[PDB]
Amino acid sequence: GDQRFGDLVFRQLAPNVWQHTSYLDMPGFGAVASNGLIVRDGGRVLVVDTAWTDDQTAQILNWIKQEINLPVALAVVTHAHQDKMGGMDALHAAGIATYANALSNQLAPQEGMVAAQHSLTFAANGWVEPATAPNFGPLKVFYPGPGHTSDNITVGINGTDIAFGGCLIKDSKAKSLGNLGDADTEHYAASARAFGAAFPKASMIVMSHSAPDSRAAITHTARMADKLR
Ligand SMILES: COc1cc(C)cc2oc(=O)cc(CP(=O)(O)O)c12
Ligand SMILES: [Zn+2]
Ligand SMILES: [Zn+2]
Repeated sequence: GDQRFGDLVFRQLAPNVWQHTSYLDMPGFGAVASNGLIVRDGGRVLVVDTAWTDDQTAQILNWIKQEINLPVALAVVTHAHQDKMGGMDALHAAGIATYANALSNQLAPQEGMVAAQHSLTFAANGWVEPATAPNFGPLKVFYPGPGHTSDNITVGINGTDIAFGGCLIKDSKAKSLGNLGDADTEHYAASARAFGAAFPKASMIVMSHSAPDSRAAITHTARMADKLR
């Protein structure tokens, strides 16, 4: 299932969909894995999230060149923290168009991130305003409300059973919601449930820090979040 490629790991989840995994030795927390996605849409490739670093993100592009060998049309990043946005410069060096929540781009400088080139905005119900996500193919971008951070966004893959929760969603056996230092404790539970309701047919839930799981990842994350209120 897992393919080791240098210091990174890649796993095919479905036809046209792979999970990328990178690791950073965070002092006091061990070597933390972070997951994103790679999607083939016809003759082009779409990326969800960078790796932790520019060098690791360049390695993602190298793997894409070896295993898919099609241009990367765009990347979308799911919030302004290092595990999701730390490799923005590598995407720009490669000529890839980059997208993030407008709020992520506003927060990026003070968070130590490089902003994406383009800003997504969202309707009151959470769905991306379509003009701000042009040519996204099967990617369906949804802002579920504040949770892990105020700017966290999520992505479904049309034509598959897959939806991606980023750092908002933890697996069905997770012991806690992890670092809540930037989190919205009042709204987390509703935001997790809003993600599940936005993608009701997704039976494979992908997330930043655990392997793909069933929808019990959503119910368990929300149930743990109920206790924050
Ligand atoms: C940004 O990421 C992290 C940073 C640091 C310094 C420690 C961490 O320790 C963990 O065990 C999990 C993460 C990922 P998270 O902040 O939950 O998105 C992590
Ligand atoms: Zn974060
Ligand atoms: Zn994370």
